Amino acid sequence: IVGGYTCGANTVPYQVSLNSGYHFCGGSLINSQWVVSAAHCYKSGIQVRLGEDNINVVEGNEQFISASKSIVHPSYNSNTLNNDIMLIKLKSAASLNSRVASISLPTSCASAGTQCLISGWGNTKSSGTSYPDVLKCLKAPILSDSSCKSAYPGQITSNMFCAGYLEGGKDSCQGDSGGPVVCSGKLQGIVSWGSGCAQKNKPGVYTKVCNYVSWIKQTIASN
Ligand SMILES: N=C(N)c1ccc(/C=N/OCC(=O)O)cc1
Ligand SMILES: [Ca+2]
Repeated sequence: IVGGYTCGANTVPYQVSLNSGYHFCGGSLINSQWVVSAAHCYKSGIQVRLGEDNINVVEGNEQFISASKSIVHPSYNSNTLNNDIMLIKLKSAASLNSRVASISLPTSCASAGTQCLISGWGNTKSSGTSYPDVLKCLKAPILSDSSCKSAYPGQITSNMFCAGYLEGGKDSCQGDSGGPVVCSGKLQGIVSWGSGCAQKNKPGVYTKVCNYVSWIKQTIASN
């Protein structure tokens, strides 16, 4: 997260870190057994880490649970990033508390102009590289679909939305991938892609979760 703020320990209790020997993506806990992340975060041997603040220090509230299965969206296209969403099932249910909690799926899509909360342990520099220890957060508005398409001509599908600041300076970044965009208390987006981070006229592009609720519900009902 570039140009954001320190969230505060366990104030984003649905935020997870995906670990394969090292943190590589974020994710969102949607119930005691399932995490929503980006399909471009897929790999084998994922361990899901819940209740994290400092990802490099065991502070006492963590739950580390191995993934038993990963399900990439059947129409995920890794070239265009269309349908950039995947479900990860935990091999055992998380214990839900104040520091580890699920986030609701939306019943309707979010509105242009709505301020959402984007979070992660990704790069904090728009140029250069610096990774934070503690979870970072950013308040950013959903952009109009026409400004989104204008920013990325030929690349924005109905399964994507832009959020952020056209002036630059504030954005999600590498390492935030797969993490939550929460608007009005619902998981509305997943950190997906962008041209660099916090660049002028290049806002963040996010998977439009409201399009996938049926698939999510069907998939979790059968796996
Ligand atoms: N909002 C952005 N500008 C943005 C969003 C997501 C990414 C993700 N890159 O994937 C590689 C990785 O995470 O290691 C980059 C930039
Ligand atoms: Ca920790």
